[PDB]
Amino acid sequence: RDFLQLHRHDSYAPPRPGTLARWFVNGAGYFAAVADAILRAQEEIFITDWWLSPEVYLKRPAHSDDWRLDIMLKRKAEEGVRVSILLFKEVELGINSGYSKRALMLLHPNIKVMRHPDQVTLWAHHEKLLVVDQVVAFLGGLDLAYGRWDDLHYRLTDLGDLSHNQFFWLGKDYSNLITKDWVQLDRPFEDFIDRETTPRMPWRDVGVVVHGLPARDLARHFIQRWNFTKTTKAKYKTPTYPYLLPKSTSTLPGGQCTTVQVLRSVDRWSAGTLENSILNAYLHTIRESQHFLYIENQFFISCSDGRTVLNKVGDEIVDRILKAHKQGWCYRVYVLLPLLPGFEGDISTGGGNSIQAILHFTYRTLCRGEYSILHRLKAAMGTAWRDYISICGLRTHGELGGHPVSELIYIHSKVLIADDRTVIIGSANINDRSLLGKRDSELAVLIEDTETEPSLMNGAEYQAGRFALSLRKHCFGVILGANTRPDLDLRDPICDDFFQLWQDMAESNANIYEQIFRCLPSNATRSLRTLREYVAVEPLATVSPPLARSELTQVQGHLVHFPLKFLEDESLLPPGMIPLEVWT
Ligand SMILES: C[C@@H](CN1CCC2(CC1)C(=O)NCN2c1cccc(F)c1)NC(=O)c1ccc(Br)cc1
Repeated sequence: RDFLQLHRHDSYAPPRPGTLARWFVNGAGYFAAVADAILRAQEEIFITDWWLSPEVYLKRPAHSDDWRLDIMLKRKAEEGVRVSILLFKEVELGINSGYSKRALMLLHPNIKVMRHPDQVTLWAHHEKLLVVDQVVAFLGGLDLAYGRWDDLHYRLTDLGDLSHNQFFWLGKDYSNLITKDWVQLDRPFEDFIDRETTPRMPWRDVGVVVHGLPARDLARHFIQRWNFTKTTKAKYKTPTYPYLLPKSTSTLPGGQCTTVQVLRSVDRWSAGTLENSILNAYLHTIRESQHFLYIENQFFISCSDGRTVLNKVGDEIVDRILKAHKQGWCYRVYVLLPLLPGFEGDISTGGGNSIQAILHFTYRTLCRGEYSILHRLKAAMGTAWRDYISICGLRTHGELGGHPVSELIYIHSKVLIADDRTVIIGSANINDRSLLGKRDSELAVLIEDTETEPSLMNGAEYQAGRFALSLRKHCFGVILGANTRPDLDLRDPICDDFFQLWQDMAESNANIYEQIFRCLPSNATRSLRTLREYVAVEPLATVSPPLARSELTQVQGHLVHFPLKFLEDESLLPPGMIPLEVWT
């Protein structure tokens, strides 16, 4: 179909039936498939990134320069492939887009990088994209950047010429984002945290590859941004940055046949035009969902008040739950969030003001004030709200220094699954910054199944979609620990037995982690003053590692309940002249 008019959900691109699409959970498979695709490139590679680490290794463990992103692009450029890269130009964050740019363009003249914007603004280019020959396109939450590679093992430690290398995360790739922010990125092979005393923060994310027509659509977005960016400053207007043009006619890993629609958030400042089709697709999927929602997102800032927060995603969730309760439907909403925002902050002091600002708007959405999801649900249905929504996070544990250590798994995914039939995957967080269009630029794909699998839904036979069911089962299996308990029935995602098991695990795990590590966040610290005395106590993990180790044997999976009462007696907003909407 055409691009002369707008389409479903007011998107620039129509839905593409018969699209091969494959989802990825965690960075390990995404970066491997990116590496394989780069190797087979014949003409063009398009890349957009919020952050691009040139020296990141795409396959692990590294034994040579092969599979290192910069080396792979240099090799393809030497065969005549044109690499075009759109990088976010941060306000000197410490991501050093200048080093990424200078390093990539030093490699070969066939690699061209533009940065945007030049003008001062609060907003960023957030989309993550890699397109090969305008026929294969990767998108999702994963930047080609440090800290993103991980796998189901979610290793907390990495203790062991690279021919005999055993580290999975070399140098700057080994990090704990909450402990300390990245420094000295022009020294990629230098550690910046103590590998022997400070555990990794595991990184969880979701990506996707699409083939055919939706890859053309994503390439067309890149081309518009590329040619628009050309007009943004004199240096880029010169012929050394060629105009790009989309392929039009006659449009490989292992994907699933689905209907895929590309979606994006863009504005005048970020592109030629206004669009917020990710938001529209989010709302419509919630409105039309019939059985359950699974939401895994880095942020959860919503519930409009007309002033500070504007998007209506939370309101749609509330309306669906209120309707399910009114009609007597079995309906479940699963919300998976990172236990703490991804900023550098000593949580034992209370967290930085960035952490506190996000928590304010997160808790305003979840359970605090007249607009919160739980307050409107509680008002209508009392304690029955627990039958309809579950808010959880992830945590794991390991061993370091001869005693157990624990850290949350950072949920960076931006995925929604509905009814085991529909999936949204992209870069768009659930907040005003990602969804309004006017602010950050974002990408997403709407994936609707056309092929089905026999499954269950509240005890009844149910034809689930192949792409959506496999993703949801893979998420559920890793999160709840299905490897260790092969008796788990993950066919039915909404029946009482399974929903109870989900909540029971969340409560059981959260209690053990709190008993062993006294980890934050926690329901046991309702104010900063009780927080100050609470952290002055040495946890059992270090008091008696053997006793700690024994009790940790009862943890199943990584699922922990998201503590809704952490610091609930504090205002949490910082005082001051900064607009509050920087964080929303
Ligand atoms: C989890 C992350 C943080 N999130 C990034 C993505 C974030 C929100 C914050 C988003 O979700 N949208 C826009 N945005 C953002 C961020 C910073 C400036 C800006 F202008 C926009 N930490 C790291 O990966 C990270 C990497 C390098 C450095 Br140094 C610092 C952090």
